[PDB]
Amino acid sequence: MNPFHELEPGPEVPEVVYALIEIPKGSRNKYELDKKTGLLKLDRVLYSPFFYPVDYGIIPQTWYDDGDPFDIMVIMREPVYPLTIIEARPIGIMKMKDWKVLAVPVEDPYFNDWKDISDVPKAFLDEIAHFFQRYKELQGKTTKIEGWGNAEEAKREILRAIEMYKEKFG
Amino acid sequence: MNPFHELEPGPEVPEVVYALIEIPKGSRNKYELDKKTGLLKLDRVLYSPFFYPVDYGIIPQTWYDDGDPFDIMVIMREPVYPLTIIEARPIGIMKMEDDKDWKVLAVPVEDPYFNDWKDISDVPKAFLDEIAHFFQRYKELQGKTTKIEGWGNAEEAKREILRAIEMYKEKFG
Amino acid sequence: MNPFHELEPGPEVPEVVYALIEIPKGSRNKYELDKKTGLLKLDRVLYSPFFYPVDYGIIPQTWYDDGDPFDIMVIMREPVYPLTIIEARPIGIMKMEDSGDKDWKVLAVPVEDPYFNDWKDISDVPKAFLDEIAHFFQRYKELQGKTTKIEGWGNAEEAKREILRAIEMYKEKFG
Amino acid sequence: MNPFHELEPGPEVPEVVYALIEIPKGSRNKYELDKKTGLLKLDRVLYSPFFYPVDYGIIPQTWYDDGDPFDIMVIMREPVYPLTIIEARPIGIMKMEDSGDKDWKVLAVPVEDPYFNDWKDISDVPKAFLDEIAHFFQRYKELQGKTTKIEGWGNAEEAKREILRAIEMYKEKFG
Amino acid sequence: MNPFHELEPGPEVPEVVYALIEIPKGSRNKYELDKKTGLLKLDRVLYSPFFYPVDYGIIPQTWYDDGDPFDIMVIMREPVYPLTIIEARPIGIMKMEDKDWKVLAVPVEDPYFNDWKDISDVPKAFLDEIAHFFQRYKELQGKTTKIEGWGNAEEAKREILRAIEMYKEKFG
Amino acid sequence: MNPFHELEPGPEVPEVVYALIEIPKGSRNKYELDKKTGLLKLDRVLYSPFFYPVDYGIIPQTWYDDGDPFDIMVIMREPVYPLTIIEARPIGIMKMEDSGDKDWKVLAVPVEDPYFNDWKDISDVPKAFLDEIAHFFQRYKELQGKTTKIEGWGNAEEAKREILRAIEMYKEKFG
Ligand SMILES: [N+]
Repeated sequence: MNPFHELEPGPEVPEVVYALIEIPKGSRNKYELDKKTGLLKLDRVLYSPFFYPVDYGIIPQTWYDDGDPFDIMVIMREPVYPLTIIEARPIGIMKMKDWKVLAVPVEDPYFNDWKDISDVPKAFLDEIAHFFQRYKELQGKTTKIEGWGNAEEAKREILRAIEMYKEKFG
Repeated sequence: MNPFHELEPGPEVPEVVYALIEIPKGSRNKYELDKKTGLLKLDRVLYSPFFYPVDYGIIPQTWYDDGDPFDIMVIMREPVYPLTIIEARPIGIMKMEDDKDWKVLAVPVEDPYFNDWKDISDVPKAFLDEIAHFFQRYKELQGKTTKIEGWGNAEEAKREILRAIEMYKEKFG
Repeated sequence: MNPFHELEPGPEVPEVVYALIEIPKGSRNKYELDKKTGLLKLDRVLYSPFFYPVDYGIIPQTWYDDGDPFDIMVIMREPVYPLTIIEARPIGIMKMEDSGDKDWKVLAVPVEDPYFNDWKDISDVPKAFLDEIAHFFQRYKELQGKTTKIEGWGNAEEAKREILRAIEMYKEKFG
Repeated sequence: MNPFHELEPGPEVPEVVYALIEIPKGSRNKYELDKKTGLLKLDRVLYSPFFYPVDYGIIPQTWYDDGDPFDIMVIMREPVYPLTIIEARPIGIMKMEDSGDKDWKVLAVPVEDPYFNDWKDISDVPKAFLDEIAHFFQRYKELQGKTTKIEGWGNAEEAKREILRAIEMYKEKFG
Repeated sequence: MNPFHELEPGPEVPEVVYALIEIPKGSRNKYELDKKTGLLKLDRVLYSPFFYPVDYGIIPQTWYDDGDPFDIMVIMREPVYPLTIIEARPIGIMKMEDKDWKVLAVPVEDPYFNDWKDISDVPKAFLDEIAHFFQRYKELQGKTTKIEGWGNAEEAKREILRAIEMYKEKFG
Repeated sequence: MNPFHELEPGPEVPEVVYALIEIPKGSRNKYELDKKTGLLKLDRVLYSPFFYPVDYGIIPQTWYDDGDPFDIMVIMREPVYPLTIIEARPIGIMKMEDSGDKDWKVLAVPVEDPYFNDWKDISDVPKAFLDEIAHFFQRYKELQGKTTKIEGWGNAEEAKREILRAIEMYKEKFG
């Protein structure tokens, strides 16, 4: 089974979710999942020499307004491998509806005091937004980053996404 | 299920195939699949300080004249992880013979760096030489010897892929 | 199926076992398997700047005193990826109790790296290397308030007996 | 001695120049040389998660129209270490003007990597790779508020002429 | 000339100092400088599988109580290469014993750290990890080190100025 | 000053020598020193996908064959950076010819990595590792049409004898 379907959204939803990582921090290769099997698949090589600034993936058993799993960005000191599960605490949301959750690992004590969007250095939020603003520029795509929402908003959206998945897939 | 059996050979065969990568470029560890489970498995550590010059794996649902999956070499700038699927355009074929053990050479469809690589003449000669030399010498300390009987072009590679897709059906179908 | 349950303990047990690697040498991230799915999972980031000194994982279809799969440490020159199977020759065993639980761990070498062809017993390992591995286990959870006791190292015969015992514990637990 | 002053511009200028590399391909840290000593120095950490797409450095004993050493970008498969000299064949030139000054940069390949033996002019480079390099320079300082315009790429002949100009400009300035 | 002797202590001491890095974050090899030449030298391979948690080096033209240059620890996201100079803002000081204290600093030119100005800006677990590294990394060599705690940015800056003065006394 | 000329051969020659490392284990880029400045320089990219199996460099103030520095190979677990000095204990010597000239190379271990404390002679090295090093030298220039011949390995006593000869020749010939 594709792990997107097999894994639960999290152990204490929405305060703690599972993040199924597709793309380790530092990658220029953009990975996704094969729909039928759930094997890792190369979506594309980014057209610019940019790298993912976060460990990037999806929350299992979620679906969202834009017709795809709900994306999640986990701040990790040492990247994980693709297809690794991280227990993640949502701390905010990037408003790109194609919004993406920002989260920290529960089990890295470095981040113990990161509980809301105000705990993240502004330069780091700017770097993440800039990456999503420009990484597909050479593919003729544009995106506006509207801004960042707080942890409460992120959690509300996670609950919506958990419900949408149950509705679409049963 | 073992992904070698579960995945299709490609989305537009033989122009575009799936390469199931087993070994990232730069690895001295030689990985294969466990037959029953499809888990990555260490076949061996190469006996010499050589590394794979390409991302290396197999085309799903293929079987080749030599009684193994058909091997494919994908030229990647940044290596992928083992068990990653790459949509790949065949551009040629290495005529390795230990005895028909030929291997497809391909480029990723979705790396625009390679957009104009469509045939064997598009590859730098020194790079074809480096790949051939690797396969010529990497098992020398294991007492194996192999001959590289040249490179074939994209048309030849594509024909061989279709033959291997049919071989698999004959064997497992 | 979780590969811990699906994969046999090894091709020629206990002389050659399968090591199902969870943590590559050089990682500070400590990985484990999700019970239901067998996906790789982050257990924790180590609280100190230590890295795993060996490729670390479990022997499939084993269980041990501490209520977990039997752990195995494979000495690899180039680390493997998580969820890679290595055919491993046991050469010794680290006798360690964690919070009062027997939590011994097999030490092994890859059968198919000729560098290790003459490593067959615990006496073939450099003393400083055994010391470094023991020290890692002695101190890696110190900042989590744990204290671990390292008893010493057993030989290849002792390791192999424990592997067979653990294969049997698994059958009792899950059979 | 600062190697930027001590080394010659090249062994056969402008056909073959020395590239003194400051920044390996793959770095997000932007390095420069300390003026007095010639040690490597961190200029900045790029404000965006971008990495240098080329091995990046300077041609010794050059000075360019923007009042700096003339920059050179060497296409390398495996990155070198900072302060490594590469014998480099110029193949083209990136026409950049940033913050309002003419800050063009040579594009070159290593003479001694046979992979690049048939790269001799700008037409030999994949278009997407030229695009990626230009986009990096167009956007890597966006979060610092810096204006940039990439006018396009010149050919090997143009690059070589500019190198000779820069060699002479250094003489004209430093003696 | 050995860069320890050749470089100045910093461009705006003690607010901004130069850190001459010897050991990148992530190294298990412990490097130092050859005294005569200033070439990087392997001091030892750490006896345990620990890696440096910070980019580690010295402040040029300093000397300290224990008869050595004043050590500095710089928090980088991406490690630098040995013999790289970093312009560094001191934010605190690890107290370790003769006094063998070590400055904790952040790079001026990484905006990630713009709001790191004092020891209270550092995650507690990160301070704990650095202290634990120094407490235990020589344990297999028979050494013990008590970590006495962490001082603040003001304390760190005073010690930097004291060390610049001690160098002048030692070397002229 | 070029460190090859400035540094001494070692602190207790020939029992402990200095190895000035040019090429870290794992490199496919072959580095050398610029004669005039002593800066690291790319000699070539190896024509085959092979990497140096050891940390490779030279013993300072030695004169071998045609007046070249004596080469030394240091076995390191974690590679060092180019231009790093390692205190090294010679344990053997690789006897080989390159383009028809004797071009023997010392094999050594780091004094200050306790992993290697009991490595003191050529018999202490796994046979497969000696074979891997020899094979690298046998084949790494094959695509350059270069002819190398590998003769075998000498022991620590022989290695030390050859180091001292090269130290003495430098005393006679340099300058
Ligand atoms: N094979």
